[PDB]
Amino acid sequence: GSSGSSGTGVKPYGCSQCAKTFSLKSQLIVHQRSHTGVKPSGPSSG
Ligand SMILES: [Zn+2]
Repeated sequence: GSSGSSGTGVKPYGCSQCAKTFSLKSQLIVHQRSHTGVKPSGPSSG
C-alpha cells in the first residue's frame, strides 16, 4: 500500500506550473525561474 491524506498541510510558497512546493521563499523565487526560457526540441530548420 501507500500512505497519504494523513493530516492537512500546505506550504505558503508553492509553484503553479508544477506540483512542487517549498518552505523557504528563496527556494520558490528561484524555482519560478525554471518554467521559462530554454525550450524543448521543436523546429528542425531552426
Ligand atoms: Zn514549478
